[PDB]
Amino acid sequence: MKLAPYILELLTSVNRTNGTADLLVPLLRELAKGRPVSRTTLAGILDWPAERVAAVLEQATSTEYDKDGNIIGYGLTLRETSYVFEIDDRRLYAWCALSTLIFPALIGRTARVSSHCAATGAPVSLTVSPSEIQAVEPAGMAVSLVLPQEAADVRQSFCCHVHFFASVPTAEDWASKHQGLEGLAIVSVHEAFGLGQEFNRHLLQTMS
Ligand SMILES: [Br-]
Ligand SMILES: [Hg+2]
Repeated sequence: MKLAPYILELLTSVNRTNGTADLLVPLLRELAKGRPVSRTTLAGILDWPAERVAAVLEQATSTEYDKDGNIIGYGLTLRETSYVFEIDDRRLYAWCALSTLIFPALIGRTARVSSHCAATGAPVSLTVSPSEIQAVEPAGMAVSLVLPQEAADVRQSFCCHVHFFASVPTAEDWASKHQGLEGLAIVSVHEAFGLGQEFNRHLLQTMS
């Protein structure tokens, strides 16, 4: 299918203000270590004042913090979700299906991803590298997409509708009982991975 409007609206969304793109990649690489990330640690990596770092993060309303005020969730998260995302010996989680497909290229590591079909509850898993996916089980795995909304919180308007399914038929059956959700579409995990690749290329083509 035609992916340009998905890529465009997703890109538009992360350019909240200048900073997000350039903050996003180091933050993900820190979260991938499996521990909470301090605002000062980010500042060291970015060479920004911590208050600039906070100014970027305050625009991102779904950012998760722990009891110590450290960052534990931003696309990748230490707080349990349906999308398990393991790097090395650390279990991490992700906000949605497409996240799991995108973030391995950004952090430069292969991830072991596992979830459950949102229609049937069947387990699903794959290995996601910066350049390819492997071990897709079951092989006909599918992904739901919706159109992101620009000024909406990305987690509540996009991530919460973007799931893994055991198969395209299963997913399409499920989709026929959702309506009004703008841009709802079912694709194979391969097409979603390709989507994530175009997204990343565009997003990286515009950092410092
Ligand atoms: Br188009
Ligand atoms: Hg997402």
